[PDB]
Amino acid sequence: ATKVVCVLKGDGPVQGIINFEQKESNGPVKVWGSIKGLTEGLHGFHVHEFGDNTAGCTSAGPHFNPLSRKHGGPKDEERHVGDLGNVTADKDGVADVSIEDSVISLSGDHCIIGRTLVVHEKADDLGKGGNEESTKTGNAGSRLACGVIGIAQ
Amino acid sequence: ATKVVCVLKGDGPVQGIINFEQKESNGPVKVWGSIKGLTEGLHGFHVHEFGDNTAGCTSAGPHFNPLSRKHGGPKDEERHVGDLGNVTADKDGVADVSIEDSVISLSGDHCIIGRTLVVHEKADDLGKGGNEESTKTGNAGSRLACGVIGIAQ
Ligand SMILES: O=C(NCc1ccc(Cl)cc1)c1ccccc1[SeH]
Ligand SMILES: O=C(NCc1ccc(Cl)cc1)c1ccccc1[SeH]
Ligand SMILES: [Zn+2]
Ligand SMILES: [Zn+2]
Repeated sequence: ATKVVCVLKGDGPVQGIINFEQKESNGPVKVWGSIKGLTEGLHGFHVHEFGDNTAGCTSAGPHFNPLSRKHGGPKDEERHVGDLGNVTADKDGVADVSIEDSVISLSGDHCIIGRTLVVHEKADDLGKGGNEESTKTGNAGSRLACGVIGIAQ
Repeated sequence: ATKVVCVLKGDGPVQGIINFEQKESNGPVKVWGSIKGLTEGLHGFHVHEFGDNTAGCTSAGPHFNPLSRKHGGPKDEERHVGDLGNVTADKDGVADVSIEDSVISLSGDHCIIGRTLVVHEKADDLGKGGNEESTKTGNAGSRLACGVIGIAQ
């Protein structure tokens, strides 16, 4: 098995740890962990292109998009590889993340190792917002917290 | 080139940005950048095994050691892959890092992408300290700052 981890930090109170695990080599990736300090409700959750935090979360660049597609929800055929949809924060500002995705990978063509995971300000509209922004970023707003995706023990 | 970057943060005032660049695929890696907030003098500078910051720099694990050797200076044949020797901080607590290494790589089996770079409290004795600690950590002391090594533009 391949295990990967990411610690999310940012300028505000948002922080969390997200684990990634992939049992079979080309098979699904379990993404789980906890984020705290979020406003109640949906928050966009994406792998961006660059493991670059030199200028905060901004320098992470756009959603990881090796196949040059438009932005979607994780379940869409038309999506960015990094398009992991939303996470939900409870009334206490805690999101108990648990996702399974078959498009991201921890080995081979769509490896997300050394890239950035970002949790965004607002809901990801999953590309159904009917503006240009929707098909790029899902209108998820600013980057509350991020981290480089690294090899874990 | 293949370009990689790492933002070092920790508990104290130590922080910096380190760039890694590798022009040829099996060729030398240029490591450069700046770290500030250091005490004047030598500081141990290593790639540790895990891109894991879940418990601060501690969770990064030992020096990256895929060939199971004892700790050395970068110039030694007997070294950890992650053994990059020392960086020097000037009277202002700034280290202008500039290193070239042919053992680390940004592509190939023992890639350092998604691992951790750490700058340590004291000098790395390059394994010549005559105790057990010397042949493991070079006696470089605590981890002042670290970051996950991520893909840059
Ligand atoms: O394959 C990679 N590095 C080897 C490795 C992966 C995971 C683990 Cl747990 C240990 C070792 C790698 C490097 C860079 C980008 C994507 C990938 Se996928
Ligand atoms: O090169 C690798 N995997 C894909 C990749 C290439 C280049 C870059 Cl910049 C990022 C990711 C790779 C495979 C195996 C072990 C270590 C490594 Se590093
Ligand atoms: Zn997207
Ligand atoms: Zn070492």
